[PDB]
Parts: sequence; structure tokens; C-alpha cells
Amino acid sequence: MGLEDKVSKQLESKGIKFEYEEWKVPYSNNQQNYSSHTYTPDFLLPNGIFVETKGLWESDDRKKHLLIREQHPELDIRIVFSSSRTKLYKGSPTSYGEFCEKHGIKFADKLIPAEWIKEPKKEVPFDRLKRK
Amino acid sequence: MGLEDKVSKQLESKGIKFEYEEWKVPYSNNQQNYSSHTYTPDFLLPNGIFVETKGLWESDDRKKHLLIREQHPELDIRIVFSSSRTKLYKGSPTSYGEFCEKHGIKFADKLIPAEWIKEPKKEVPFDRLKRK
Amino acid sequence: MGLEDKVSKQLESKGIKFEYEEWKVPYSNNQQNYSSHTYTPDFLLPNGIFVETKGLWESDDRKKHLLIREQHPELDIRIVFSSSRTKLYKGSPTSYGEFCEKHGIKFADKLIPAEWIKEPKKEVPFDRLKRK
Amino acid sequence: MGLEDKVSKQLESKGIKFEYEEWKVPYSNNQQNYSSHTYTPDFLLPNGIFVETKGLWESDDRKKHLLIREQHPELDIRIVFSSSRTKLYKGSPTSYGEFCEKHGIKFADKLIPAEWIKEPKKEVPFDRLKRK
Amino acid sequence: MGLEDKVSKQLESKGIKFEYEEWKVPYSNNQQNYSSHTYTPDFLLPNGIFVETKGLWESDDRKKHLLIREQHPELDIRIVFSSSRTKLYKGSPTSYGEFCEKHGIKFADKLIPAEWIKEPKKEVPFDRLKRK
Amino acid sequence: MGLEDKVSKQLESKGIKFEYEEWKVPYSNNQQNYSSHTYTPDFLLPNGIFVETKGLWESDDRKKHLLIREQHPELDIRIVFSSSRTKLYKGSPTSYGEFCEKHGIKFADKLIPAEWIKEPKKEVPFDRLKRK
Amino acid sequence: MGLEDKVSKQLESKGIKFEYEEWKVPYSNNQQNYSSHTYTPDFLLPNGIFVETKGLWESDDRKKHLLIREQHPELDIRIVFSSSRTKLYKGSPTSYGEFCEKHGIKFADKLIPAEWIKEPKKEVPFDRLKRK
Amino acid sequence: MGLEDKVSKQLESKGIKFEYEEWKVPYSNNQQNYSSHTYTPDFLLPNGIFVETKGLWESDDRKKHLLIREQHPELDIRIVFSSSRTKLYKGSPTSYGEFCEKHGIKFADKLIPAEWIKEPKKEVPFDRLKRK
Amino acid sequence: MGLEDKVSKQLESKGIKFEYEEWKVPYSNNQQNYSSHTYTPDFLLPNGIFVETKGLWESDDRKKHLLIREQHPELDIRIVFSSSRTKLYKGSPTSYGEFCEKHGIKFADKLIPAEWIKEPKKEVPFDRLKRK
Amino acid sequence: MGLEDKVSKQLESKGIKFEYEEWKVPYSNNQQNYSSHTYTPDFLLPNGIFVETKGLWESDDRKKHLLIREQHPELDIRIVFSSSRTKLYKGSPTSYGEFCEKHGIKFADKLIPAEWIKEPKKEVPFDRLKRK
Repeated sequence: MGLEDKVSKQLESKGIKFEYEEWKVPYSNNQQNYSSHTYTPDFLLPNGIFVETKGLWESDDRKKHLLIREQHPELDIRIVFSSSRTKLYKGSPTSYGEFCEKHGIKFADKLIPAEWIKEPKKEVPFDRLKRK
Repeated sequence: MGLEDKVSKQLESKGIKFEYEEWKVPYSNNQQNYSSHTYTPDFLLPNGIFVETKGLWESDDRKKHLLIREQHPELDIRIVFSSSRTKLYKGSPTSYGEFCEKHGIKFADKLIPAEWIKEPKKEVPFDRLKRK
Repeated sequence: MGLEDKVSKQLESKGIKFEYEEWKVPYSNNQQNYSSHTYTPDFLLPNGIFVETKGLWESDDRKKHLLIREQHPELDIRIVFSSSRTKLYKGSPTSYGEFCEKHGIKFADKLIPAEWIKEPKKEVPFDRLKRK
Repeated sequence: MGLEDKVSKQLESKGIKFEYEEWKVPYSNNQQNYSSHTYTPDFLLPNGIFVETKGLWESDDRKKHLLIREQHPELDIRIVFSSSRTKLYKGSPTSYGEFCEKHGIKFADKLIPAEWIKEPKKEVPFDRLKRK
Repeated sequence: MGLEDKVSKQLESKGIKFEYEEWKVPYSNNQQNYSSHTYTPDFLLPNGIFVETKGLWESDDRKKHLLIREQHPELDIRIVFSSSRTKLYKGSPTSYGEFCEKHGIKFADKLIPAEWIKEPKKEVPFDRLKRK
Repeated sequence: MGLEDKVSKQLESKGIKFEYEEWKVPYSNNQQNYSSHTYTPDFLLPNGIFVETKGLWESDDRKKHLLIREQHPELDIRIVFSSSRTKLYKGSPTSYGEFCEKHGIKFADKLIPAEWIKEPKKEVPFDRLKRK
Repeated sequence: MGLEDKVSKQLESKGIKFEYEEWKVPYSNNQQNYSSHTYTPDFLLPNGIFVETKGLWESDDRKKHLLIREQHPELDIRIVFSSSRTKLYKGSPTSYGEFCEKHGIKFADKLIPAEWIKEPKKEVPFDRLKRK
Repeated sequence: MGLEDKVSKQLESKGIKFEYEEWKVPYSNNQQNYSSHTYTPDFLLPNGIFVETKGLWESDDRKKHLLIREQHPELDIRIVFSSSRTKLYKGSPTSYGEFCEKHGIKFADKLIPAEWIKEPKKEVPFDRLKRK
Repeated sequence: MGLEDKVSKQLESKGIKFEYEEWKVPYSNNQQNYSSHTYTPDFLLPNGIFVETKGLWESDDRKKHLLIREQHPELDIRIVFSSSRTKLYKGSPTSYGEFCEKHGIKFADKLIPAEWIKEPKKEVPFDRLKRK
Repeated sequence: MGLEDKVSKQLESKGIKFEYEEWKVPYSNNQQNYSSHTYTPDFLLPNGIFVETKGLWESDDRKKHLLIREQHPELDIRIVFSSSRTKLYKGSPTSYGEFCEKHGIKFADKLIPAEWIKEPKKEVPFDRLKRK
């Protein structure tokens, strides 16, 4: 390279004992791959609401939930738990419920609340969805 | 499913007509992949300063220089441009130099400032480094 | 309620003439009201980069962009301004470009940079998109 | 468009095989979608102070409050918590009260302070309100 | 006052020549009176949109507009100007238009844009309004 | 009206059926009235320190003390409480002292700290002050 | 003191060659003087508005203005610049106008707006003010 | 000024009965003074660290430490209290320890941690200091 | 130098009794050493996760962790606390758990979650890592 | 530790082939060193102010001024350049003047402002200084 070379020459002219393309700096490049996936709620109420029954709620499941929320604010996806009191990880002070309150997720225990069922209808962008 | 069953039965008991796992919600998983690579500075001065000559500076090149600054603070890496007055893109008001200034990247034009070569020697962690 | 009755009790005893749940405060919210829309970028490069040529870029087209970004992080969308030098509005110290830089939106001026065109190809989830 | 045609021109000449306005990005917004609602505080004192006795105060009843505030700055609404000591959610360093203080919401515990009752009377725009 | 007196005595006991309720500190107390008022748009389009014709646009008029926006986000009130180019105050660099863009107000010159008229209908809370 | 007329005629020309100034939008004008008053500290020590005794500390009292701190920084005003351990409201975790600490209000209990009385004399702007 | 002795024996018990209360670290403690001062606005219209004409307006005069603003919120003081277009200082993307806009300072260009002069009179706390 | 003249002239032609420089606004600007004060750590460890033991930690001394950190960043001064638990003041919801963490001050309880004792030496500018 | 001479004559031309290049203001310039270091995680599961057990965990160990995090983003390092319930430090409203939650650090209590152990393996950059 | 032991035990019973303290993570913590350096203002005005004239203002010296401000807040050091317009560096969109305003440094062009010359005296700690 002209510039690269002109520079080495500059160093050589001053009798500078430098090192040429000898050392390498190890670093890790974080690529962000976006893999596209699908998530199917368990029940779709007539009023447009979506309900997901969940017994055990893994970290994957949670994150994925949150992703679905960020990317699709037009959807109402709520979770019915067997025990909203269950703790995220054994020994942890945080439950499925709390974590739900935190990121504002509507949830309930054992059965879909009558309130939810009786809620005023809202359009669901089916065209945006993919049926099974 | 257990809890699932119960829910669906609840729904049927109230005669609510619902859709059972009919639709899938598409979403993309923002995966952060971390691949790893090496960066080889052009010259290593006797005082410990690493210098990279650079005619044309690309986008990748920039990000890359930035990852390294974060992942390797101990290392002193500087750029020497054919022209720091060059723009990142056609019509772009922002220039190489402005950019490096904006990120704390010491740089210069055409040749290595004698001042650089005169700065007091500093240690270099050859251990953390690999060779060619 | 218990707290409610306690509170109404203290007041009653104290002889505080007061009104219980008599008035309703007319208020409004847009919480669960997301109307589905579409945004057709101007160009789609093979490597997958979307380009949106914009003359005037008002404060609303800005909101829409940040919006579409959050909802579609899997897509690469940049802007070719007629002038990134333009201020958010006459009377602002900030320009279109500076906005884009702060918000990490890739942009160019008048024409689509060659660098962009020569970037390494990445996938595009056409399913998640509707074709005119 | 001119900019649009210029951009498509450069690309055409350069031989860049590209797609012009072919795909639409399904996105969503709640911009102009405000559903009208009502909030009935629990008590209305003669001096005009509204009091809302609240046991559990979740992260949503919070949003509604700040909301109703902005929209009705002319009204005086305070909260009698069963416990302002409660944290926003188990796992938070912040409590109900501290939230209220930061956001400038007047609050008491268990009972309506006498001080409140004895404050100097101020008008109330009953027209702007619907009575149950 | 017991405490007040106990303190003076304390000062007297130490033969401290202090001054008693002699000086006053002048300060101004800013009361926030909320006067309730009304604002009548000039035209109400069938699609729920409100339009206000405006020739001259005083500071009062502006502020009031903004108030109406903050307090009633459920209403669509737009302004048709004779000259959106007119400057706020003579000599000023800011126009009715710019000020409009700034606070995101939809405006137009001389006539209601056909686009506006053709916009998709939206409910108007008449019950919330007061007719003339 | 002129521009008004034109608009309405435009509307009629397209046969659009509109409502002409039919409804008024109610809103409250947040007026900031600035009344002015005086504050009379209980004692003025020979060193320039103003002291206010205070058994029970009300809400008005607090705000008032705060206006003065802003409007009159030069003046050194301190409170002496019968009990700084007292709460602002029943059940309130927050106490007088905590409050003054939170706002930089030097205070003390029962009696004037001899340390105060011992602090070096500072000027007092009697000019800016009024007498009784 | 106890802690000192417990700490010095600990050191000594380990044979730590330390230095005991040997060196004095110098520094400078600061207090704040308050010089009473006065600012004479240029004009005082019949409605109360105080107008101050201004050509140059450096950071120094600006600060003093904001200061006066804090201490005297009850006063309406506007500025008539020879040119609000003049930047705060050479190089700044900001001007006197924008600065004032951001700080709530009501400003104008060349002459006192007819609008100001018409605004409905409001009382002035001449008590708080000193006459020339 | 020319601006002053012009402004009044326009005021005159319109016949506005204004007041020219007839009133002064009393405000108080505050100057800052400095005291040549001196501090004195308790112990001076071989590795440079200055350890100061502290029983009751007055907010005053708390200020000094803040100053010294700043004024002498070349010095390492840590604190060892009889209790890093003690609260800043009566009823204080904050402990000395919290204080030090908020400002980056290294502390310890009862005796000097061995980790500190073994910490690597670092020059101490005895010239910038004074001997007892 | 020119400016110096122009400035000194100006002073002299006014008869200003000033002092010329007489005093030297002392200060301390700082550089930053970089000591290469290493941290040995406690366990390394088959899927890549590095687990580090922890009882006490003071600000010092916390910082080091965050540091390691910055420099080595490609590494999954979690912590198993004896009790995440333990506050960062006495008095803090925060605990090890919440701290980690806020900082993205994946933590657990008492033992290594079965979930972690099941997570799908991911590559480790052993190049970047040194073996014991 | 007991925690370490327990964690591995559970790992063992489940039969997880893990690696105990088998890998070190190379990271680099950086220490901070200080140089006893000395600065020297150009002129020392009677009122205390130290005026330093400056032609080309290197970013290096820019750092020093920052340090000195901090390390010696008891001193007033201002700058007079041959141009407060000059840019920090080649292609720099920032002027020396801007620099000083961002850090609160008082500057002037060509000669020392008379305002400075007439500014009220303030002690100068000649003891904390050294003579040329």
C-alpha cells in the first residue's frame, strides 16, 4: 500500500526499529442474527384476546413472550398459569406473576377470568398471522 | 394438556365459541451471535503504539475498530489517514477525523506525527496477543 | 372495601361531610388501540438493504420510523436524504442527520452510497411482508 | 420523485439490480386511537380533594393515574394507601410512596389525614365530570 | 408558644442579644388557578375531524390550542391557515407552520386538504362536549 | 368570516355535510397566579442566622419554606422542631427531619444548637427585608 | 481515640511499617458570599410587562437573567434583541432566540410587539421592587 | 442604545405611556470564597493508601472528604468507621456506608482490611503535603 | 509571543498593577496503567456457561465482574449466590439479585439451576482464554 | 467454599461432566498513576484572576485546564486566545470557545476585557503556589 509503505519508509528513514504486520489483536465480533420463528397461543377468544396456558415457564419461553410483545403491540396475548406464585428459578424471590407485572403482562391462575371473556371486542389482524 | 384441557372445558361450559391453537404469531428472534476474529495493526512502534494506515475507511472497518477499543483498552491503536478530511459517505457532513474525534481515536494525516514516535514507552501485553 | 369502609368510617365519626363514589372523571387512553398500517420503503437492494429516499422529513415521519424499527428489528432500513444537513425544523440546532446518528439510523445524501450496495447479503423475511 | 428518480437512475446506470416499491412493511400504531374511559375516585371532600383508597397498586393503575393527571390538571386527586411502604413489585428498591413522591402525587396511609380535610376550599368543574 | 418561648429563654440565659419576630422575608406565592374555558372549532367533518380556520394566530390562541391538545388527546383538531408562512411575531424566524410542526399540529393553507376530508371515520365523544 | 367562508364553501362545493361551529371543547386554563406574602422568622441571631421554631409542621408551611429558599438564597433560615422525628402524615414513613434533609434545610430539636450560635457572623440584607 | 488505637495495634500486630498522623493534606474549603444587587429593566409597559432591549448578550448577561428569573418568578421580563438571530456565541448552532425559547424567556426582534402591548394588565409587586 | 432609542420611539408613536428605567429589580448574586484549610488522614500505609478512622461522621467532614477527593485525586484516602452502618443523622434512612458508595469512597468497619494492607504500592507526593 | 506582548502593553497602557509570569500553579496529571490480569470462574458446564459461586460480593468484586463483562462480551458467566437476597451492602434497598437483574448478569440461589444445565450448548473461544 | 462444594456435588449427582477452575479469563484492569506536574498562568491581575493567553490550543493543554479547574477551584484562571473561534482541530465542527463554555471556562479574544480588569478582588493562596 502506498500510504502504508510511505509510512514504513518514514520509520526506516528515522532508523526506527518498528514491527510490521507482526502482531494480531484478538476480538470477538458480535453478529446479530435474526432467526424468524412462530408462537401459537392456546386460545383465541371471540373478543380478540389471546390466551396461553402455561404450567412451567422457562426463561426461553419468557424472553420469547417479551419479544412477541415488543414486535406485535397490536396483539393481546395473556397467560393463564397453574401457579403464578411459582418462582422463576428455584430459590429465587421472583415469581411468574411478579415477572409478569414487571413487563406488564396480563395473567391469571388456573382459569381464564370471566372478566377477560366479557371484554369488549377488538379486531385481530389475521392477515398478519399464519394459521396452522 | 392438563391445565389446557381445564381451560377449554371452562370455555365450553360457558358456551364460549373460541379458536383452539388456530393461529401462529410470527416474530424474529434477535439473536446475538458472537463470532471471533483478529485485527492486525500495520506497525508497532518501540514505545508501544500501534498504528494502522488507512486510505479509504469503510463501515465495517469503523465498527471493528470500535469493538477492539472496548474489548482491549490496554492497547493503544491509532490511525493515519491519507486524508482525515474525507467523508464517511458522499455528501455526508461527517468526516473520518470528526468520527475518530467523536470516539476518542487519535489519528493523523499522511504520516506518523514525530510527536507520537516521541511519546514515552508503555507496556504491551504480548500474551493477550497472537502473532502471524 | 375494608380500607374503603375504614376510611369512610373515620370520616363519618369525625363528622366530615363527604361524597362517596359520586363522580366519575371522564378521561381517555390509547392503551389497547393499535390500528394496523403499512410502510413501503422505496428501494430494496439484493443484499437486503431497504432505502427510503426522503425530501422533507417532518417530525411525524420520524416517529413512524423509530416505530417501524422497534416492530421490525429484523429489517435493515436506511434513508437517502436530499439533505441530512437540514434542521429538525427551522429554529433547531439539530439536523436530520444528527437525529439519525443519535438514533442509529443509517443515512446518505442524494444518492445511495456504493458501499451500501457492496455489503454482504443477508436474508429477508418476505413472509412478514405484503407485496404491492 | 426527483430524488427518487435520481436514485433509481444512479442504480440503473451502475447496473445495480434492485427492487423499487415492491414490498410493504406490515407495522402498527396507536397514534389516533384514544378510547374514552372514566375513573371514579373513592372520596370527594368539600374543599374539593379527591381521595382514592388503594390496597394493591399495580404498575397499570399507576399509568392510569399519571394519565388522568395530565388530562385533568384542574383536579386534586390523592391516594390513601393501605401501605405506601410497599415496593413497586417484590424485587424493587422502590415503594408505592417513593413513586408518589417522585411523581408528586399526594398520599397518606390507612386513613385520610386531618390536614387534608382542613385545607382551604377550592372550586371543582363538575361539568367536566359525569355523576354515577 | 412553649417551644418558641423555651428557645428565647435559652437565648436569654446565654445573654444572646437576638431579635424577636422583628424581620419579615418578602416572597411571592404562586397559586395555580385553573379557570375552565371552552374552545369551538370552526368545522366538524363527518369523519370526526375538527378544523379551525385561522387568519391571525396570537400567542393566547396558540397556548390555548396546546392546552386543548394536552387535556383532550382524543380529539382531532387541525388548523387551516391563510398563511402558514406568517411569522409568530414580526421579525421572528418562526412561522405558524413551524410552531405547528414543533408541537405536532396538523395544518394547511387556505383550504381543508382533500386528503383530510377523505380520511377514515373516527368516533367523537359528543357527550364529552358542550354544544352552542 | 373570509377564510372561514371560503372553507365552508369549499366543503359545500364537494357536497360534504359538515357541522358548523356546533360544539365547544371544554378545557381548564392552568393559570399561574403569583400572589405575594411575607414570612417572619422567629429569631434573628447576631451572626445572621434566622431560626423558626416549629411544633407541628403543615404542608403549606413546607412549600412556603421552600419558596423562600429559592426566592431568597442569601438568607440563612433554620428550623427547630419539638420533634424532628415526627411524620408528615399518620403512617407516613417520611419525617420532618428527613424532609429538611432532603431539601437541605438545617434543623434541630428542642433548642438552638450552641454550635449554631457559635458560627461566624454573616451579613443580612435588611434592605431586601421589611420589619413589623 | 478507641478506633485509632485498635487500628494502630492491628497494624503493629502484623508489623506493618506504616506512618502515624504524620501528614497534613491541604485543600480549600469554600463558602458563598452573597452580594445584594439590582438590575434595571429598560422599559415597563402599563400591563406590567418589563422589556429589556439587547444587542450583545453573552453567557454572563444570560446567567444574570436566569438568576433574576429564579429569585423573582412573579416578574414578567421580556427581551427585545437587535437580532435574536445572533448565535449565543460564534460557532454555536444556537441563537439568542432559541436559547430564550428553551428557557421560557419571551423575546422579540427590533421593536416591542404590538401583541405584548395589548395583553391584559396584571399587577406588579412594587413592594419587592426598588425605584431608581 | 440605538435599539433602546428605537424601541421607545415606536412606543411613543403608538402613544404608550411607558416607564423608562424607572424600576430596579433587587436580586442577589452570590460570590464564592475559599478557605485555605488543611486535613490530616489518621494512618499512612506503605502502599500509599491513607486510612482515616471515624467514629461519628458529621456531614461537615463528609463534605471535606468530597472536596479532598476532587482537589487531590492523586491521593488515596479511605475510611474505617466504628460502624459503616451508622446513619448520616437522626431518623436518616441512609448509612455512612451508603454515603461513601454514592461518592466512590472506600470504607471499612472496625479495622483496616488485609486486602488494603496488601494492595500494590503507588507514589505519594509528599511535596504537595505538609508535615505535622 | 505576540498575544502576550499585545496583552501586557494593554495592561501597561492602562497602568494596571499586574504580575507577569510570576506564579506556578501545581496540579497532578494522571495516566492510566494497565495491569494484565486473570479471573478464574468456578465451573464450566458442557454447554459453555461459566458459573461462579459467591457468598459475599462487595462493590469491588462486582466492578471486576462488570469489567470482565465489557472486555469479554463473548462469554456467558453466571453467578450462584449463597443468597441473592443479601443486599449489596447494609442499608441498601438493593440486593445481589436485583443488582444482577439490572446489569443483565444471570444469577441463581444456592445451586446451579437444572434449566441452565439443559440450555443448548454454544461454542467457547478457548483461544481468548488461558488454561490454569 | 461450602457453596462451591455443594454446587459441584449437585452437579455430580446429576452426572454433569463439568470443569472445575480449569480456565482463566484474561481481562485487564487499569490502575491510575499521577504526575506531579505544574502549570503557569500568563498574567496575574490585581483582583486575583489569572489570565492565560493562548494561540494554538492543543487538546492536551485543554485537558490540563480541565484538571486545574477541578484540582484548584480556589483559583480563577481565564483564557484569552488569538481567536476563540479557532476549531479544536482540523475539520472540527467545534471552536475553542464552545469548548470553554462546555466546561465553564471564561475566555476572551485578543485582549483582556475591561469587565475582568474591574472585577472585584478575591484572595489568592500564594502559599499553595510556587514562584518562578
